Order: sequence, then structure tokens, then C-alpha cells
Amino acid sequence: VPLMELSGRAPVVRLHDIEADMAAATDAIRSQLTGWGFMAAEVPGIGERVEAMMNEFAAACRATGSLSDYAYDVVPQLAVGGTHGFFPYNPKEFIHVSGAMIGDQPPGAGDVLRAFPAFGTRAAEVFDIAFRLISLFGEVVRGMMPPGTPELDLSHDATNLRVIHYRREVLAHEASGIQMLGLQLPPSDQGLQYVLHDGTWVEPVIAGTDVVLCNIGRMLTSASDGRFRPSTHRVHTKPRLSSVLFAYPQHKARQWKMVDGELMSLNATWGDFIDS
Ligand SMILES: Nc1ncnc2c1ncn2[C@H]1C[C@H](O)[C@@H](COP(=O)(O)O)O1
Repeated sequence: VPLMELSGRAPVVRLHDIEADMAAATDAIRSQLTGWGFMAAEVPGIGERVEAMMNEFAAACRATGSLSDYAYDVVPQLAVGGTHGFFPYNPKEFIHVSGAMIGDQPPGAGDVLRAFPAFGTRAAEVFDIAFRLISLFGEVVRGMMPPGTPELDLSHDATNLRVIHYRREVLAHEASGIQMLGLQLPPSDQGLQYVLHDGTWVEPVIAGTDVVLCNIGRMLTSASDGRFRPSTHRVHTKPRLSSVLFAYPQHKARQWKMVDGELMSLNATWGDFIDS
């Protein structure tokens, strides 16, 4: 599977200059979505923050003073919404850090980030940078879409940072996101690959880099009435951590499509979109 070098080549977007640096990368990013399934940006300093987060997640996975004390089924959820907290092994381990969890929105939901406060501080930092980046990546996609295209309205409380441990050859079968957009963050190991428009595979060179990928999710495919296919991807590995931000709109908001240039408010909510 051909390797795709990105560090040195993707637009550069600086932590202290995100709004400006993303405006200046609009043209590049559009051409990526058009040329590849997906989009890419180099964010100098993101690598160090993501490696430190992931390393502290691993440590916490083996700690027993335990993450499973905050398994999804014992953490307060929101009435309507997705499910945040730790998902035990029996993606192998994995945690979902929502914006609600960061703000103790269901009071008691941020208790994992208080039990493991070093991973929590780093995960809250990574969430905030990744949400800013993903919302500006979505304004680029909206600008490639017909006039009248509404704002994506990505919700901070519904967005989740997934951090995975242990993800013997194929670690994923080909998959895409349910949600509007994903931000892939530089993983520990190489293996994540994307399908191109020609139906061939590339392996982004992203392990141990400052490169983030942005993924089209099936909600956006639906709202763009087919014009943007999901950024379908898989993971191959050779005898291990990873994290990705899944941006959702508010569950209770009405779905919408741009069909041949016309905006159509639908009956079903984005909530209903997930419940298949
Ligand atoms: N085992 C497992 N559980 C959950 N999500 C996974 C898993 N493997 C891959 N994914 C990812 C990839 C997609 O966005 C998304 C599907 O949402 P979903 O919540 O699955 O409808 O979750």
C-alpha cells in the first residue's frame, strides 16, 4: 500500500493562529477533499500534546487505585445524547471524553478527569484544539457547498474525543463515521490507510508527526446529498494507541439536505440519524 508523505506538504496551521492560518489554507484543503477522500493540516506542537495524552491514557489503563470505575454504564449520561466514559476491553480498550464530561454537564461526569487529572488536562486541551480545527474545516466544506447551505452547528457537548489502547494483522475492517466530521490525531504507530476516489489505498505518514486528518462522516454525506463520500479508512498492523475527535451536531436539531441547490428541512432529528 503506497505511503503518503504529508509533513512538509500539508498547509501549516499554528496553535496561536488557527483562525488566520485556516483561512489561508482554504484553497489547499478544498483541493484535498476534491483530490483525496479527506483533508490534512500540519499543526506544529500537536504531536507532543497527543503523545503525552496517549501515554498517560495507557498508564491509567493499567492503574487500579481504575478507569473501569468510570465505564459508560456507571457515568451520568445526558437525557438525549451519546454515551461518554470508559469502554472496557471484553477498538480494544477506549474512552469517550465529551465536552459535557469536560464541563461536568451531567454532574459527576468529569469524575474520571478528576481521578486521572493529568490525562484529563491533556485530553481537555486536545479536545479544545481539535474542536476549533474541525469547525473551521467544516466551514471550508460548507463553502464548497451550494449557496444557502446552513451552518453545520457542531455541538461541543455532543462531540467526543476517543482515545484507544491496543488499536494478529487487521485491527479494523473498512469503516467511516456516523457523524458530521472526524479529526484523526497523530497516532503511535503507522497502519491507518484511506481509500482514494480511484478505489486504491494509501497509508498517510502521520505516526509521530504534527499532521491531523479531517474525515467526512455519513451525516455530512447525507446533508451534502451525496456530493462528499465518507472518508472511508481501515487499520493494518504488523506485530499501540490512537485518538480521534468525532464532531456531532445537536441530537435534537432537524436534519437537512442540499438537493440540487435547494435546502430541505426534514422531519427527523440528527438523533434519529444515529438510531438506525
Ligand atoms: N467497535 C467499535 N465501536 C464503536 N465505534 C467503532 C468501533 N470500531 C470503529 N468505530 C468507529 C468508526 C466510526 O465513526 C464510528 C461508528 O459509530 P457507531 O457508534 O459505531 O455507530 O465508530
